[PDB]
Order: sequence, then structure tokens, then C-alpha cells
Amino acid sequence: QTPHYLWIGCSDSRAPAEKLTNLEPGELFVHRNVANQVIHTDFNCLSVVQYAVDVLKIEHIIICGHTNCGGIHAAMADKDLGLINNWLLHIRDIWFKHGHLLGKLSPEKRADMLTKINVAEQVYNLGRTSIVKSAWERGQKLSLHGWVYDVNDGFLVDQGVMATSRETLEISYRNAIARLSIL
Amino acid sequence: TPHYLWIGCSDSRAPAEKLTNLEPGELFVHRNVANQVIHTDFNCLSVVQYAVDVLKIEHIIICGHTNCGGIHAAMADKDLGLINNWLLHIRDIWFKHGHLLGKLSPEKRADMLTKINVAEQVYNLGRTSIVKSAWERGQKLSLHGWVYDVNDGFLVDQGVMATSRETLEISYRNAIARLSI
Amino acid sequence: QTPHYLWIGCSDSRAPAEKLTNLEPGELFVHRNVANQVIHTDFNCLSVVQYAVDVLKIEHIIICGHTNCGGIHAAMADKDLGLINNWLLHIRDIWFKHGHLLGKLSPEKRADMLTKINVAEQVYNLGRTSIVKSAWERGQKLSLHGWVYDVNDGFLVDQGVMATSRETLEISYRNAIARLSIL
Amino acid sequence: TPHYLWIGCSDSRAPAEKLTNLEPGELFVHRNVANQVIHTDFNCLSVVQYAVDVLKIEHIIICGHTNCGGIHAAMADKDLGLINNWLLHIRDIWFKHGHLLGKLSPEKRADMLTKINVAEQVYNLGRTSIVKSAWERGQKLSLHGWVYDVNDGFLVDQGVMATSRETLEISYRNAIARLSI
Ligand SMILES: [Zn+2]
Ligand SMILES: [Zn+2]
Ligand SMILES: [Zn+2]
Ligand SMILES: [Zn+2]
Repeated sequence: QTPHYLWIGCSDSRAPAEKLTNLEPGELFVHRNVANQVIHTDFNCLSVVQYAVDVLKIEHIIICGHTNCGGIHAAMADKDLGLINNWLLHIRDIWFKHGHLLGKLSPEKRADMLTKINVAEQVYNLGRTSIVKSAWERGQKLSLHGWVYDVNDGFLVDQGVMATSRETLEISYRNAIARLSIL
Repeated sequence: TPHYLWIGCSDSRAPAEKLTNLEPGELFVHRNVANQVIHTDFNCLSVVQYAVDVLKIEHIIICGHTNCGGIHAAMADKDLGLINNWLLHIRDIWFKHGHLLGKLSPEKRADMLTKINVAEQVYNLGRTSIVKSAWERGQKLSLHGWVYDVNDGFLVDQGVMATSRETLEISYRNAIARLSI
Repeated sequence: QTPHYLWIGCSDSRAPAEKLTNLEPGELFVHRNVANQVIHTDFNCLSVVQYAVDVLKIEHIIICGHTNCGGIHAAMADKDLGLINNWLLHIRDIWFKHGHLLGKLSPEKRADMLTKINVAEQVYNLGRTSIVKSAWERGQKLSLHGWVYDVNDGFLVDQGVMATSRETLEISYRNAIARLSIL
Repeated sequence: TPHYLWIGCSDSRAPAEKLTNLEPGELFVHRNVANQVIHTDFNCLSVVQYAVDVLKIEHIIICGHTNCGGIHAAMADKDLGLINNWLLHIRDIWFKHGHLLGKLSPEKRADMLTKINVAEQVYNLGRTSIVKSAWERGQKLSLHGWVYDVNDGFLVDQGVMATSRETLEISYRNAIARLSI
């Protein structure tokens, strides 16, 4: 009967999409990876993103991050854990990009802050893929969402990110970071 | 903290999550089109590293599934941009086992390839430095490969199942051998 | 003034394209990588392949392998040399694909045989990229060549591979392997 | 056997091969659009491993170049399929240093970004496990980053040049600092 909502969660056995949502079982494409990333040059993910947009003709993509997250912790620490270092170097660039903002916060609160920046940045990445641009620019309906789940509090009434167009992607992304920067 | 890594297809019809009779939080999931493990795919090899090294998983399960979008698309003849690149890896497998699959009926192929695919992905899994090393340092790691027959409801052990490189060769070679009955 | 011929050689300080060819300096796009591969899911290469076909509008791609080659040797040996193992696992699949044929040859002669299979297989890969298919199928001129260079003998008057269309790619590829199999 | 690894752009105008005044056979070349080293790029990281570990190279040079196809295409606004994905990494760099590049003239950006790019690729190079490890086992490895100004004929030391992680920080930070004169 076909799925209508793509979820991109973290491999960290978190965002049991199934369970966190509770919508219609069978209408949820899922992809999971360490720190729930959308990297410009990742076939794996983009391939999913493609199948979901072009083929299954989906109109929603949630990227969902979470707090107390292994990728983020791994990303912030130094242990060279092999391949995963490469993968997380992308997250470390995000940390550098917002170093100033993060660069003044109880270090405890930094992991959770970075979890949030990240969800914004991946939506921003997602939104700049040819896949998605093409789709919008050809008049197809597609909405993007960035949410952060916490095991204690549920979903944070945060600067979510929300993008239904190239123009809205921008505002949203900016607003998101703008909003996170206040302290 | 979880003992299994599940590697499923993005196609939505395999919710291992309950299927099994195990748990969540004991389940560390990665899902991608056609449920592949590609030699040079950082996305997935990354999931497999965190699994094997950080969490110290004991079982990695690759789960294929019948009438699968990915599999069908692979044999379809029509460009879908990026997804085609990703699916060429499954075409290579298709060609590999061509004779076998010619000796077969057009609509029955779908399913066969689904099986073969699982076999082949496990062989890929088991040749990764990651896995070959868990093994050499004597970590307990078993690799399992199943197809979910969405039609009959039940899963199905394909009996690829490996615990070492030697046990990897035997299952793989035996599986391919068996799928030319 | 623009280039008209893409060369894909081996990173093994071999196929100094420049020098091996001697055509018009400035009209040679080059990419090099270990064992001179064209992998289905490699952005790096495909990106070059794209720039060259779509943008610079090239009409020739040589993939050039060579004999006594580090990638091939590495591929055939067992030392786990880290990342490169992953990369070469692709070459090892080619070895498995032609195991029977290789599987009866003075083991010395195997490395050179595999060097040749490889050049065929990469052309075959190249030829099945959307990039190239799209190009042909839209009536653009594009020729593909697979040659093997030897330091002692120069270019082997071998089953080269040669493909100007989807249909010719096939014949050529088959003919190539067919031809290599005789002993 | 060779002592240098050269990492150039595919754009054809940088034939390091003679440019230098060194040699071939002492030169192990990898060329790709916009002369990038991406964190998760197996193609290139592979060249860099073979270089550093197998051949035991002493110098890795990343060479950018003025009016570069890749750089221009990055700032162009027009989809070119796959190449766009690859070029988003250079857009991210562009944005990163946006203010600097706004404070600048439309046609002069081209060149600046070319410089910045080199700076940033070297920083990428120097954060790879591969390189960070050569260093910890005390191998001699220096990383250099140059722009070839095709117009004036001459190369140009950008004076990113690193021999350790600490020496990597200093050059990088100093370079960016200097390119906001
Ligand atoms: Zn996580
Ligand atoms: Zn499927
Ligand atoms: Zn070579
Ligand atoms: Zn260039």
C-alpha cells in the first residue's frame, strides 16, 4: 500500500521510529546511521533519500537526533576508534563551525547543544541535495523536519527545523542557529 | 546494552523490531536499500565498527526480504539517478550467478536473488578488517543471514552463519552450492 | 582552450599519461587511484567522470592499467594494510569472478592476467554508469578504451576493450574475457 | 621509489610532473575535482595510505590552482548531477569563510577560495587516522599546501606546512588569520 514518511535516526539503538511516532505501521521508510548524518557524498543515505523521494514519492523526511548520544560523545572525545573517526570528522567540523557558541557553555551541556546543532545541519545538508532541490523545483511536495528526542523529557520543544522549499530551508536553518545562540 | 546488530533493507516491511521475539535496546539497527554491505561504504562499515568494537556485539544479522523494492529495481532496466549506482553492486551479483538465474522463471528470480544477496552480503561482512579482527583477538562474533518471506509471515534461516573466516567460507560456499538445487 | 581525452591511470606512479601518450599538452584530464578502479559507488572518480563527460564534453576515456602493479599485488596478498583493504576487496571480487581461468596458470603469470581482467572490468563498470549511458543515449559521442602498459614491452597488443555504445560495450567486454581465457 | 605524494585537481593545467623541478618515479599522483581530501572518501584516503604506509612518503603536497573549474563550479548555482554532491564540500568551506569573502570582489573570490580550499584540505589531510598515526609512530611526514597561479607561471607556497598535529594547528590557524588581511 506504500510508505509516506522517511525517518533518519541514529544507529544508537535510539529513535525506535516505530514506537516514538505511532502512526500507521507499514508507512515508515527508515534509515539509521551513527549520529544520524546526511553527508554530501554518502551513496548509502542519498540512495535511501532518492528511493524515498523519487520512487516511493514520500512527502516527509524527519531527521531525528537524540540526547546522550554515542556518536556525539565519540565525536567530541579523542579515542581513535578506526573508521568511525572518519565518519565523525564531519560532526567535528560542525563543532568547529559553531565553536564560539558552544565555546562558552558548561561542558556537560555541550554534548546536548551539539546534538541540536547537528539536527539543524543535517536538514540543511539534506535540503541542498540535488535529490531534494530537483523535487521541489519540479513542484513536488516535500517537507523536512529536524527534531531532537530525549529519553527523559521526550521531544524537546526546540527550534525544530522545517523546510518545504529552498527559500524556507534558509530561513529555518538561520532561525534555528540564531535561536540556539541565545544564553 | 545491545547484543545484536540488525542490518535490514529500508523497504519498511521487515520490522525486525518485533518480528524476532527478542527486544529493542538489545537491538542496534542499520537499514539501507537492498540491505547491502559494500566494501567501500563508510556509512555502514561505521555502524558495524561501533557495533563490534564499541558495544561489542555478538551477533550481526543481515536480513533480506521477499519481493523487495531494491531487488526489483536492480533488475529493472530504468535509470533512477543515484540509486542506480548503489544498485549496480546487486547487478554484479545478479550477473555472477546468471546461469543459475537463467535456469529459473522470470518472477521466481526476484526471490532467489533476494536469497543470494543475503549470502553475498554476509560474505562481504566477513571479509571486512573490522570483522576479521574481532575474530583474531578472539571476540565472540557470529554472523547470520536471513530472508523474511513477507508472504508466509515467517522468517527463514538461510544457514549462512559464520563464526570465523573458515566458518565463513564453508557457509558461503555451501549456500551457493545449495541454491543450485 | 579545453581538454578532449580523460585518462584513468594507477596511482602506482605509473602511466605517466603525460609521457606515455604524447599528444597536445593541456588536452588531458587525469585521475589516478590505486589499481586504477571505477567503482559503482565512488563519488571521487564518478565526479571526475561527470565533469569530463557533462562539463568539458570529452569524447575519449582511456582506463589504463599496468603490469607489476602494487594494487594488484596488494589485492592478491593477505597483509591487512588498513583502508586500502576495503578498496582492494573490489579487485578481489574480480579475482573471484574469474577464479577458474586464473585458477590454472603459473602463479607468476597471474598478477599480469589479473591486471588485464581488471582493465576490462573497470571499462565495463565505467560503461554502466548513468553518466555514460545517459551520454550515449542522448546521442553524444563517447569512446572508452582499456589498455595495459608494461614498462619492458610498452602497451600490450592485447584484447583492448573498446566501447562506443551500450551494445558495443557488451560485445567488447565479452570478447575481451573470451580472448583472455584461451591458453 | 618515490618520496612525494602529489594531490592535485583534475583540471589539467597543473602538470606538477614538470612544474616542480623534481622528477617522475619520485612522484606518486592523485588528481580529483577541486583537489579535495574528504573525511569519508575511500578513493583518496586509499592513495594516502599506500603513500604513507606502503611507500613511506615524506611529503604530501596538496596543490590548488587559480581559475579552477571545480572552484568556479562550486559557486555556480547550477546542477551538474554527481559533481554537485562532491562540490558541496567546497560550498561548506565557502560559507564557513563567508564574511571574509563578502568583504571581497566577485571575480577575486575565485582565487581566494582556491587558497582557502588548499588550507582546509591540508587540515583535513592532517586529521586522518592515517596521518595522525605516521606521526605517533615517529615517521617523518610533512604536509605542504600550494596554489599554482597559472597566470604568473609560478607556484606559490601558502605556508601551510605541518609536521605534527601541533604544527598542523599553528599553520592552519595562522593561514586563515593571514587570509583576513
Ligand atoms: Zn546517537
Ligand atoms: Zn527491500
Ligand atoms: Zn598500479
Ligand atoms: Zn581545478
